[PDB]
Amino acid sequence: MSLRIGVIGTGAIGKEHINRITNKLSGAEIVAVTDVNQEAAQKVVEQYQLNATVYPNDDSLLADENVDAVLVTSWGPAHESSVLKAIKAQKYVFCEKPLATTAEGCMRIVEEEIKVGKRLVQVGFMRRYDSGYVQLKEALDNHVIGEPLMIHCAHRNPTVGDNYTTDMAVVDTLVHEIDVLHWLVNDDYESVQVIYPKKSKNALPHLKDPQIVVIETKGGIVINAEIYVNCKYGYDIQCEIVGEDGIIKLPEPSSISLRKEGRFSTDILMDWQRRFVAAYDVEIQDFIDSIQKKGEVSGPTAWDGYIAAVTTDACVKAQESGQKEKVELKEKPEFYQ
Amino acid sequence: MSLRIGVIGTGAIGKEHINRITNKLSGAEIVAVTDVNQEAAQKVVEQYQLNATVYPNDDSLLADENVDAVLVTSWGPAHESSVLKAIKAQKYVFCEKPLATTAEGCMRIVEEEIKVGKRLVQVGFMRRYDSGYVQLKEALDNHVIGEPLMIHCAHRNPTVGDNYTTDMAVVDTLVHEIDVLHWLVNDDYESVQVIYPKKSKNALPHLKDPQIVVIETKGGIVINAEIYVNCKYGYDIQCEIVGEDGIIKLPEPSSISLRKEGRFSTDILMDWQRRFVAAYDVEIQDFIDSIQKKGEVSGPTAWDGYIAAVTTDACVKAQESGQKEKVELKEKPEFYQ
Amino acid sequence: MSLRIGVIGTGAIGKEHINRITNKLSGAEIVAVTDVNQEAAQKVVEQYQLNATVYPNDDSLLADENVDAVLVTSWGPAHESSVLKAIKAQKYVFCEKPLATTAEGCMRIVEEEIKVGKRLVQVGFMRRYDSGYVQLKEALDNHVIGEPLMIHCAHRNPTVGDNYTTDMAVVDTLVHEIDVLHWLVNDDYESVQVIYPKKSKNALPHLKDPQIVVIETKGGIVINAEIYVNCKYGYDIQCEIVGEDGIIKLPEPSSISLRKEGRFSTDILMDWQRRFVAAYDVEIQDFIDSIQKKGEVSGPTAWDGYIAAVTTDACVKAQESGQKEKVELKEKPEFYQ
Amino acid sequence: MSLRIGVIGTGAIGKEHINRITNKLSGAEIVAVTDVNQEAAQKVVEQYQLNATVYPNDDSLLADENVDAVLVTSWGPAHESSVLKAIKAQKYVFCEKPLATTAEGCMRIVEEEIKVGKRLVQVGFMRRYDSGYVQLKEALDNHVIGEPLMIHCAHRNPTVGDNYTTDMAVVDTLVHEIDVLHWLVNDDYESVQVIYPKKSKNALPHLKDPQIVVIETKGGIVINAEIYVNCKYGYDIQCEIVGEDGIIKLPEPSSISLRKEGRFSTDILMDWQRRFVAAYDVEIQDFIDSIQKKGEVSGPTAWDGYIAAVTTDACVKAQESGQKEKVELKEKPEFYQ
Ligand SMILES: NC(=O)C1=CN([C@@H]2O[C@H](COP(=O)(O)OP(=O)(O)OC[C@H]3O[C@H](n4cnc5c(N)ncnc54)[C@H](O)[C@@H]3O)[C@@H](O)[C@H]2O)C=CC1
Ligand SMILES: NC(=O)C1=CN([C@@H]2O[C@H](COP(=O)(O)OP(=O)(O)OC[C@H]3O[C@H](n4cnc5c(N)ncnc54)[C@H](O)[C@@H]3O)[C@@H](O)[C@H]2O)C=CC1
Ligand SMILES: NC(=O)c1ccc[n+]([C@@H]2O[C@H](COP(=O)([O-])OP(=O)(O)OC[C@H]3O[C@@H](n4cnc5c(N)ncnc54)[C@H](O)[C@@H]3O)[C@@H](O)[C@H]2O)c1
Ligand SMILES: NC(=O)c1ccc[n+]([C@@H]2O[C@H](COP(=O)([O-])OP(=O)(O)OC[C@H]3O[C@@H](n4cnc5c(N)ncnc54)[C@H](O)[C@@H]3O)[C@@H](O)[C@H]2O)c1
Ligand SMILES: O=C1[C@@H](O)[C@H](O)[C@@H](O)[C@H](O)[C@H]1O
Ligand SMILES: O=C1[C@@H](O)[C@H](O)[C@@H](O)[C@H](O)[C@H]1O
Ligand SMILES: O=C1[C@@H](O)[C@H](O)[C@@H](O)[C@H](O)[C@H]1O
Ligand SMILES: O=C1[C@@H](O)[C@H](O)[C@@H](O)[C@H](O)[C@H]1O
Repeated sequence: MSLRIGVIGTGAIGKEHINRITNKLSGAEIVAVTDVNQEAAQKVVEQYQLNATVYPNDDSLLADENVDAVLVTSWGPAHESSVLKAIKAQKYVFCEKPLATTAEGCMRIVEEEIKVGKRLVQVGFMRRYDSGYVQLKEALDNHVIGEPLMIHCAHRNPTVGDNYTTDMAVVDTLVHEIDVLHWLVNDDYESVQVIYPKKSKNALPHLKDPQIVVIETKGGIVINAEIYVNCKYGYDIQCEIVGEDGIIKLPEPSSISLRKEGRFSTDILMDWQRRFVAAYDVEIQDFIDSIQKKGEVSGPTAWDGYIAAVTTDACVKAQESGQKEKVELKEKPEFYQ
Repeated sequence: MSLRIGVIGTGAIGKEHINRITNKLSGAEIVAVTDVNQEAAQKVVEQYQLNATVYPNDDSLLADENVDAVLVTSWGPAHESSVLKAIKAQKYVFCEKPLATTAEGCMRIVEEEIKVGKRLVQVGFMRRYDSGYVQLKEALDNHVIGEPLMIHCAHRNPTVGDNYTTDMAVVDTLVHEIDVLHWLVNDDYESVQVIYPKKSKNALPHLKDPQIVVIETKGGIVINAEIYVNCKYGYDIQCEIVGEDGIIKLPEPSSISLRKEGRFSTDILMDWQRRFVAAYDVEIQDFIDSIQKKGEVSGPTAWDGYIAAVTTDACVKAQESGQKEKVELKEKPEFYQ
Repeated sequence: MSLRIGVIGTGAIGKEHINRITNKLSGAEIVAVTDVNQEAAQKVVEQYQLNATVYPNDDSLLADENVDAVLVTSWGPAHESSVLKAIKAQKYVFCEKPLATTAEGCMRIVEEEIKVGKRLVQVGFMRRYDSGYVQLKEALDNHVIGEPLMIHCAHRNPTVGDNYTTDMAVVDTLVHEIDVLHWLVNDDYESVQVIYPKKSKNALPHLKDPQIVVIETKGGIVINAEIYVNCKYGYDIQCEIVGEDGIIKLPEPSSISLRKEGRFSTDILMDWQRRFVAAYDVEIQDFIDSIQKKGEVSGPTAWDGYIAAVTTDACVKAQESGQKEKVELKEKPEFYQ
Repeated sequence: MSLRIGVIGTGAIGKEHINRITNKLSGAEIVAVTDVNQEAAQKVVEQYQLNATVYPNDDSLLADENVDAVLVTSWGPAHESSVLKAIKAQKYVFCEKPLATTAEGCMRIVEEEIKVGKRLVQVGFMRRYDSGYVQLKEALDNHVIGEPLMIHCAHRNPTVGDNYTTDMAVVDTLVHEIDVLHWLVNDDYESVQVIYPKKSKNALPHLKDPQIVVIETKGGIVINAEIYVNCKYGYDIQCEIVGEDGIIKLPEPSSISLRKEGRFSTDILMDWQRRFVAAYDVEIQDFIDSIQKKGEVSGPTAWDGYIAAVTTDACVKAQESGQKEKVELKEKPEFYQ
C-alpha cells in the first residue's frame, strides 16, 4: 500500500520529481497536482499518464484526503505559504529550497511544526545524499583527520541567464554549501564576510561575479567559498576540508580518462542537472521509505532551512556593506535533537 | 498496473534482486518464488513481507498465470533447465550468468527463442549498465579514439574461498569481461590463449593464480586480461582501450582523497558486492521498463550468453593445453540484429 | 675561464650551495669564504677540498680581487650589511632571503644598486625556477585561462621547532608565495588581512597555527593563502589560479602510485629540503651562466626583495590588528624594466 | 683536477653529451673528439669553444694520453669496433646503445673487460637514473608489494620516420625496457613471443605497428609490453608492476593541471628528447663522479648490454616466426657481482 503524493508546483523541477517518483523510485504515486498555470499542471498530468486530480490551488489540494504528503516545488516565494498550510492540514511535506524566502518566514514554519508534535518537514538540500558528501560525513564522524580547521570550496557555473542578480549568488546558489557545510562539521555559523574580486569578462555588468565568502563558525573553523557562475569551462563543485592531522576532499564526478592530442584529460560536466541526479533519487526515496516505516520524515529539518535563511541574510548584508556581518541565530529548540 | 515476477532461486543473489525490486525499483512485484531448500524460499517470503506463492519447483511456478516474468537466479547448473521451460511457458526471463553451463546448452536456448517469435531472454551481464562502461561505449561509438587496436584490463579479487578452482577464473570470473569487451568493440573472438605467471603466495596450491589470457578478435584487436583473485589489496576492475589515435580508460570508483601520514590516497573497495550495485538497479529497471513499454526485453541477448559459453570453453581448453585454442562460433541468426 | 665566488655565511644553506657549485653545477668555483664562527669556515674549506681563502670578515673578502661574485648566505639579519658592502665593492651578489630584515634596509640596497649602474643583486626566491611554477608562468603568459581572478594556495609544514613564532609564518614562510604570486600575475599587492582559525592541537600554545592570509592586488585579484606548519601529514605546497575562462594548478611532486591494503596512494614529502632541490640547482646555475654571458644577474631583483619586505610588514601589522592593513609601495624606479 | 674525456662520434647525441658535460655537469672536460665526417667534428669544437684535439680516428684519439675516458656515441654499428679498442687502450668507456649490433660482438667486449681486470664499460641505459624508475627500484628492494608477478608496460611514439622498420621496434625501441625491466626485478629473461595487432592507419604499410611482446623470466614473472610508435597523441612510457600483495606504477611526467572547455587535463609530451633529459644528466655525472672517486665505472655493465643483444635477437626471431622463441643466455661470469 503506497504513499499518496500531491505536487504543488508543476514546474521544471516539480516535473523532474514527478518523473522520478513515477518511473524510477519505489512505493509512492502522484494523486494530485496544482499549478498556477492551471493548464500547465493539466498538461503535465497527461504527459506522465497520471491518475491524479488537478486542483486550482494548494488549499483545494490540501483539502483532499486521498493525499497524505506533498511536494512543494513551485516558484520560490510561494513556498512558505504552501508549507504552513500543509503543516496544519497534518500532511507530510517535502520542500525544495527555499524553505521560506525570509528568516522569520522560516521561523513561523518551525513553530508550527513544534506544535504538531512530530517531524513532517523535510527540506530538499540533496547534497547530504550525494555519495561523495556522505563519504566526507563518514570520515569526519570517524575522526580520520582530527579536528576540522578550515574549508576551501567552490561552486562554479559555466554561465547564467540575464536574469541572474548579484544576490542570487548567496541566495539561490551558495545555499547548498551553507547547508551541507555546517551539516558536515556540526558547528554553527558565527560570522560571514564578502570580498569581490576583479569582475569577470564573462559576466554581465549588472552582476558581481566572482565573489568570495569567508565564514567563521562558533568553534573556530574558517571557510572560504568561491562562487563563480561565469567560469565558462564547466559546472564544478569542489570542497576540501583541512583537519588537524589530515585532509579530505570531495571527488570529481566519475569519468573516463582520455589520451589524445597531447593532453591526458577527464570530463567536466556542463549541466548542473547532471551533477546530482542520484542525490535526488536517494533523497526522495528516503522521504518515502522514511515516512512509511517511521511515521516521520528524516533529512534536512525545518530548522536546518531556517539556519539557511538567517545565513543568507547575513550574506546579502555583507554583500552591500563589504563588512564582517554577524549571524544571530536563535535558540535551537529541544524539539530538534 | 505493475509487472508480476517470479523468482526461481531464493539464494543470496536472488535475495538481493528481490530486495531491490521490492524496495528500490519501480513498476514490479514478486508474486512467486521457489527454492530447492523450499524452506529457505519460505523464509525469504516472510523476511521481505511479500505477497507471493511458494512453489516446490519451477514447473509449478511457471504453471501459475498471475506471473508474467521470472528471475532465474539459482545455483549455476540448474539455470539452463529453468530457462527452456520458461521460454515454452511464454513468460519473460532474466537470467543471471551462466545462461547455461555448456555452449550447446546455450544453443538449445537460442533455438527455442527464435521459435517463440520474440525476445524474452535477457542475460544478467550488468557491466553494460555501469556508467563508466557506458561512457566507454559512447566514446567508441563516437570514434573519439579511432579504430581500437588493443585492450589491457584486469579483474582482481582480494582473496577467494577454498572452493575456488583453477577454471573458475575463466568460468565464473572472466566471464563479465568476455561479455563486455566484445560488446564494446563490436567484434567476435577469434582465438584465446592462456599464460600462467609465477603462482602467488596468497593462493592455495590447488589453484593457479594469477593467470593471463590473451584474446584476438576477428578484426585484429588484441586483448590481455589479467585475472588475479588473491591480490590481497582489494577488489579492482580495470580496463584500458588503446585506439588508433587515442586511449580511453575505465574510471576508479568515486572516492574522497585523503592526505595523511605521508600518503595522498583514494579508497579501494574490498567487497565485489559494492562495485556494481547501481548497474544491477539499472539493469533490472531496464528489464521492467523495457518489457512494459515494448513487449520485448532489451539487454544482453540469449545469443550474447552463448558467445560467452563458447569462449569460456576455448579458455578452459587453453587452460589445460597452454596452447592457442581456436574459438569456433556458429552463424549469427538473422533473428539477432 | 670560470666565475670566482666568495661565500659569506658558511652555514647549513651556504654549505648546500658550496656543495652544488663544487660538485653539481658548471662554470664556477669557491675561492673565498668567511663565517662569523671563523672556525666553522675553516672546517668547510676542508670538508669540500676547496682552494679558497678564509677571510675574518666580509670586508676582507670583498677586498680580494680574485673574487668577482659572492653568495650572501649567512644569518638572516646580517644580510643587509654584507650586501651593501658588496655592491660598493662592485662584485656580484646572490642573496638568500631575507634581502634585509626591514623594508627601509631593502630600500638602501636598491638606491645603491641604481647608482652602480647595473644589476648585481639576485635574490634567492627559487620558486621561480621550479618546473611547475614555470609551467604556470608560461600558461598565463599565453593567456590560456584569460584574466586571472583568484588564487587559492597553501604552504604546509609537518611540524616546526619550539623556536617557531607566530610571525615567522608571514616572515620566514609565506615569503616565497609573496614573491612568486605577484611574479606570476604581474600585479602589485594592494591590501593584506589575516584570519586565525581554531588553533591546532599540533601547535605549541605560544604559536598561532594555522593562519589564513587574504591579499588583494591593484588589479582586483584575490588570493587566499593557507599557512599551516603543524599539519602533521607532510610538507606540501599547493597553488591554484582561477582565471576568467580556466583553471591551472601546480602539480604534486613526481611519485610512484601504490595499490596496497585498500588504498590507492601517491607519496607526500616530509622534508622541505627535498621539494625544491632542483630549483636551487637551476637558480644558481642561472646566476653563474647569466653573469658570464651578460655582465649582469637575472632572477628576482633587489626590487622584488623590497616588495617582499613591505608586504611582510603589512602582514605582521595585520597579524596584530586582525584588520585590513594597507600595503604602501613606493615608485618602481625606471631602472627596473 | 678534472676528468679528461674524448668523444668518438660527434653526432646529434654525442653533441648533447658534449653540451651537458661542458655547460651543465661537474668535474670533466672534452679534450678530444673524432667523427667520421672529420669536418663535422671541427665545427663542434668551435660550436662549443672546446680546448680539444681533433683526431682522424678512434685509434689516434685512444693513443693520446691526456685523455683518460671516452664517450662512444657514434653510428650504431660502429660502436663495437671503437669500444674494444678503448678497452685495450685501458681508458674508461661510456657507450650509448647499442653496445654491439650483434650478441657475439657484445661477447667479445665482455671477454676483453674480464681480462683488463676492472670495470671500464658503462652502457647508456639512462632509464635506471630516472627518478620514477628509481622509486620503483627502491620500492621493490623494500618488498613493499611482495613477490613481483606480472608487468604491464608500454612505449609509445607519436610517429616515426619513413626510415622506421618493423624490427627497429624491438631493436632501437624496446631495448630500454629490456634493460630496465630485468634490472628492476633482478631476474633473467627465459622466453619471448610477439603478437601483431590490427596494423594501424597511422603507420606506413612497410611497417608492423603496433606490436605486443610477451616475455617470461626464469622466475615466472610475465611481462606484456605494448610498443606503438604511431599512436599520434604523444610520446608516453608506462610501466605497472603487479606484485603478490600490491601494485606500483611509474608516474607521469610532472605537469600543471588545466580546467578549460569541458575537460580537466594534464600535459602529454610530444618529444622523446624531453622525457629523460634529467636521467642523462644524472647518468653522465655518475660516470664522472664514479670514475674519479672509485677507479671504476658503475651503471649498466658490459654484461647488461649483452643481455640486451641476446634478447633483441630472440625478439626479431619471434618477430618472423610469431612463435615462442627461447632466449639462451650464457653463464654470468663471476667477474660481475
Ligand atoms: N535551475 C536551478 O539551478 C535550480 C532550480 N531549483 C528550484 O526550482 C524551483 C522553481 O524552478 P523550476 O521548478 O525549475 O521552474 P519553475 O519556475 O517553472 O517552477 C515554478 C513553478 O511553480 C509555480 N508556483 C508557485 N507557487 C505555486 C502555487 N501555490 N500553485 C501552483 N503553482 C505555483 C509556477 O506554477 C511554476 O510553474 C525553485 O525552488 C528553484 O529554487 C532547484 C535547484 C536549482
Ligand atoms: N559471489 C559472486 O561473486 C557472484 C555470484 N553470482 C551468481 O549467483 C548465483 C548463485 O549464487 P548465490 O545466489 O549468490 O548463492 P546461492 O548458491 O545460495 O544461490 C543458489 C540458490 O539457487 C539454488 N537453486 C538452483 N536451481 C534451483 C531450482 N530449480 N529451484 C530452486 N532453487 C534452485 C538453491 O536453492 C540456492 O539457494 C550464480 O548464478 C552465481 O554465478 C553472481 C555474480 C557473482
Ligand atoms: N632563500 C632560501 O631558500 C633560504 C634557505 C635557508 C635559509 N635562508 C636564510 O639564510 C639564513 C642562514 O641559514 P642556515 O641554514 O645557514 O643556518 P645555520 O644555523 O646552519 O648557520 C647560519 C650560519 O651563518 C653564520 N653567520 C651569521 N652571521 C654571519 C655574518 N655576518 N658573516 C658570516 N657568517 C655569518 C653563522 O656562523 C652560521 O654558521 C637564515 O637566517 C635563513 O632565513 C634562506
Ligand atoms: N642510448 C641512447 O639514449 C641513445 C640516444 C640516441 C642515439 N643512440 C645511438 O647512437 C647513435 C648515434 O646517434 P646520433 O643521434 O648522433 O645520429 P646523427 O645522424 O645526428 O649522427 C651520428 C654521428 O656519428 C658519426 N659516426 C658514425 N660512425 C662513426 C665512427 N666510427 N667514428 C666517429 N664518428 C662516427 C657520424 O658522422 C654522425 O655525425 C645511433 O645509431 C643510436 O642508435 C643512443
Ligand atoms: O542551488 C543550485 C542552483 O540555484 C544553481 O542554479 C545550480 O547551478 C547549483 O549548482 C544548484 O546547487
Ligand atoms: O562474475 C563475478 C563473480 O564470479 C566474482 O566472484 C566477482 O568477484 C566478480 O567481480 C564478478 O564480476
Ligand atoms: O624558506 C622556507 C623555509 O623557511 C620554511 O621552513 C619552508 O616551509 C619553506 O618551504 C621554505 O620555502
Ligand atoms: O632510444 C630510444 C629511441 O631510439 C626511441 O625513438 C625512443 O622512442 C625511446 O624512448 C628512446 O629510449
